Amino acid sequence: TTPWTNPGLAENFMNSFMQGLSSMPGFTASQLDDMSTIAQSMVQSIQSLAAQGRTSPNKLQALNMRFASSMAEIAASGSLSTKTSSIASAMSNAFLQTTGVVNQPFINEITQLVSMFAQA
Ligand SMILES: [Br-]
Ligand SMILES: [Br-]
Repeated sequence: TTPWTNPGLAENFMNSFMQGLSSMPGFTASQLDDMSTIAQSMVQSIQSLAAQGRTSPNKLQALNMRFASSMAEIAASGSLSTKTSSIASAMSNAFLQTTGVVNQPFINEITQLVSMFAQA
């Protein structure tokens, strides 16, 4: 479904995503640090919603939009496409490490949203 549905998977997935991304092209070392902050913010938002018994698919979706727009600010600052494709690759690898099943629609949606927010 979405790695955000379970607060524990959310954190494991995000950690693997950031671990993977650190070896990929497109981002400077300082941009990777900014991505990490964005990634922590997202995990924390998911976890806080869940802890308070306030989560819902629609709140999780809006957080995903905020997450992509935040990434896009960095991705838009190698090129946008090198960064976007690296995000997709690190996410794919993170799925394999965590769920063992790649959620390609999620990956594609993220790349789509990051590209969309960037061109604004
Ligand atoms: Br890794
Ligand atoms: Br409870």
